[PDB]
Amino acid sequence: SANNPWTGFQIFLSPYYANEVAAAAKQITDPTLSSKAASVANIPTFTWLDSVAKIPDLGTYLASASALGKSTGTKQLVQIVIYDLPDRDCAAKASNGEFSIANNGQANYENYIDQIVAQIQQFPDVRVVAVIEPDSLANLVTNLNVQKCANAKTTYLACVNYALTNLAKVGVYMYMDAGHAGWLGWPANLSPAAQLFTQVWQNAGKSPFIKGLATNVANYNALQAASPDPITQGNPNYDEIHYINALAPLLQQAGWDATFIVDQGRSGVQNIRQQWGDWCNIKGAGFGTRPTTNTGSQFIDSIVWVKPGGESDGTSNSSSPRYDSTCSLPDAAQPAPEAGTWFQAYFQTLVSAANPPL
Repeated sequence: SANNPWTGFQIFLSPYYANEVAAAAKQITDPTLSSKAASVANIPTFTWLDSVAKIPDLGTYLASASALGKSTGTKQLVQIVIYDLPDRDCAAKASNGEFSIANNGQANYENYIDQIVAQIQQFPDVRVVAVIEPDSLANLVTNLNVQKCANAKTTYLACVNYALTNLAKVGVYMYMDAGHAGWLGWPANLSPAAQLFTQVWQNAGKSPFIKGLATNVANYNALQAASPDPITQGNPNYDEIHYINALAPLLQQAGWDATFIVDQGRSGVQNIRQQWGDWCNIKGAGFGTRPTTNTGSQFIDSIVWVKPGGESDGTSNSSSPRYDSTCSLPDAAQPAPEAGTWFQAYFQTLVSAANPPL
């Protein structure tokens, strides 16, 4: 579209990932690989606001970005993920996240949004791009048979609506999570998905700040694959470009000329999964195409790195209360530490297998 949120802005680089990366690179013994690993701290990633405890980090990043822009003659852009729904990840094995529907979850979530808005309101010279709630609305397309998802449906919709409505008031550019080609890109899921996303967009007032959708977040699909990965058999939309090319016109017809961002942070290596739904710490993943607005598609504003490669997707320890058996599958790297915590061996392979090379 005319207004690509990234054009003319410098992306604030996460100091946490830079340090996570910095601490990781000092442990890599081969000096050539260690220096490549260190350079990952210069690659922009999204900051996950996965709990209220992360909100003060958001405030510091906004203030730091504001000062850095003045120091360098640039306009700065901070990239965040809104990821704290009550009864989060309703179709996953085991619960996670600080809020529950049964304990004031929606109200607690709206206070979480209010705290985020109150930070963003203080720093109007910094642009913010937010991915809205990975692993949420897509469950309301295909997983309404999962009782936790059926019981969460009204809460997910109300909470996402509150986030969109209130972040728009402070000018945040938003992309709702929309799964990936192997989730919502199946031709038969496209229209139900479009109908859901359009209803959500309508309920939040069709704000121009609701730019569109984010795909492949925390996943591994190609943006454009020369040959279909065998996991995709049966789905003509075998990569993210096919999915997006199919979904976008349905949104346009509703009056929403939606644009997209696509995670490629762990997409450098294709054909590494037994089944398409295997999502946890997939072994042999490599860093993929670096973030860029040179996307090759009318519909795609940016290739992005949303999930920060090197942070675990979940523990492989079946004794943890947070254990999801997906993280013990044959194509999952093991042993793996708790979600969001650093998985050093996985990071080193992401570096070694990066494609394009680092």
